[PDB]
Amino acid sequence: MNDALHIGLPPFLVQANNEPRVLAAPEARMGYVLELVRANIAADGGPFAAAVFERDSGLLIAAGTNRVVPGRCSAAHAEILALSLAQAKLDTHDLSADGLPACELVTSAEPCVMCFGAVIWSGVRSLVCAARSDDVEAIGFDEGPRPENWMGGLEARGITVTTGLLRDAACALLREYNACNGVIYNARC
Amino acid sequence: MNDALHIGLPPFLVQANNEPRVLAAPEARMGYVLELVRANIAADGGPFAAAVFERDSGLLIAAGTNRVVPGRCSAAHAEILALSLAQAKLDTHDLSADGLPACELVTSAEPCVMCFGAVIWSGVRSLVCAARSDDVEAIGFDEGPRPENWMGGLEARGITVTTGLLRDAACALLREYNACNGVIYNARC
Ligand SMILES: Nc1nc(O)c2[nH]nnc2n1
Ligand SMILES: Nc1nc(O)c2[nH]nnc2n1
Ligand SMILES: [Zn+2]
Ligand SMILES: [Zn+2]
Repeated sequence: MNDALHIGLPPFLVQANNEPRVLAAPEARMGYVLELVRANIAADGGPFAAAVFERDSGLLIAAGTNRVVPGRCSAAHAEILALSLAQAKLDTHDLSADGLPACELVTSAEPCVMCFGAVIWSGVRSLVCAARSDDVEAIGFDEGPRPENWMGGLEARGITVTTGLLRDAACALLREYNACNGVIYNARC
Repeated sequence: MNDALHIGLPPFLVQANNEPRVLAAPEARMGYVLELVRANIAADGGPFAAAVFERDSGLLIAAGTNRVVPGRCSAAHAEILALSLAQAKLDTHDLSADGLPACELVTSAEPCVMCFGAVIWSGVRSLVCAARSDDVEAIGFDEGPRPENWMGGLEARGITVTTGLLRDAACALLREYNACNGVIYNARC
C-alpha cells in the first residue's frame, strides 16, 4: 500500500474479529485460540494465534494470528495483531484507559522478546500462555533474547502471567505443524 | 479497517515513501530521519522516526514514524512502521532474503524492547541510532526491559550497531517535544 501499513486478515480471522463470543472459563478462551491456530495453519500462516478478552466477562474483543510470511511482515506475530486489532476496536492505543474493562491477552505460546515489549505497552493487565518457550524452540521458532526473568518483568509492571494452560493441546498443534513442513516459516524464526 | 490491521500514514510520510532519495553519508541519512521527527511532531505523532536504507548505496527504501496516538496502536513505533513498510515494498518478511541488498535501519533513538526484537526478526544487518536510551527516558519515554547488553546481543546476531549519530540534534528535538507536551496552551508551541 502507498498511504498506509495494511496487514490483511484471512477469512477465518475476519470472522473471528466480527462474531459475538463470550467465553467465561480460561480453558474456554484458550481452547478457542487453539482453534485459531489450526485455522491459521491451513491459511498459510505460522502455528500461532492469540486473542484479547475482557478479563472478567470473557468477552472476545479481538484475535490475531501469525501472518508473517503471507503478509510479508516479520512483525506480524499473533500477539501484535491481537493487541493492535483490540486497540482499534476500542478506539484507543491504551487498553488500560480509564473506564475500560481490564483486558487480557490469551496466547497459544509464550511471547518472543518483540511481543514481550508489545504486551507491556498495550495496556493489557493479564497474559495467559499455553505452549512454553522451550516447546516453541523445539519446532524451530526463536523467542529471541528476552530479559532475565521476563515473567517477573511483566508482573512488576501490573501484568499477571499464567503459563502452561492447555499446553499439551497446543503442543500437539505445534508438533503437527512441524511434521507437515511449514512454508517460509513465520517470524522470530 | 475494523477487521484488517491498518495504520494510516500522514501526508509527509507518504511523501517520504513516494520520492526516490539516496543518502550516502550516515550523517545525511540521520539528518533526513531527524527531519521526519520534526515533521511527525507537527503531525500529532511522537518524537520518533526511522528509515530503512540500502546499506551499500544509500537508497531510501521506506520511512516510518511514531503514530501510536493518532493510529490508536501502541505497536506503531517508528521502527515497526519503517521495517514493515520496507518489507511490504520489497514484498518479503525477510529483508535479508536471497537477492535483496543488505538493509540498514536508521533510527532517531535507541530501540525499546519491542523494537529490539523487531529489528532482529526484520533481516536488517545494521542499526544506526541517534539519541541514547537515557536521553529518551529523560523526557519520560520508557525503553522497557531490554535484555542485558542488548547491543552485544545484536552483534551476536550479526547486526552491527552504532549509536550517538547526530545525538545533539536528536536530543534538541526530544526536548522541544517535551517542552510542548502539556495541556496549558502555549502560542509558542
Ligand atoms: N516466537 C514466535 N514466532 C512467531 O513467528 C510468532 N507468531 N506469532 N507468534 C510468534 N512467536
Ligand atoms: N521508546 C520509544 N517510545 C515511543 O513512543 C516510540 N515510537 N517510536 N519509537 C519509540 N520508542
Ligand atoms: Zn512475537
Ligand atoms: Zn519501540
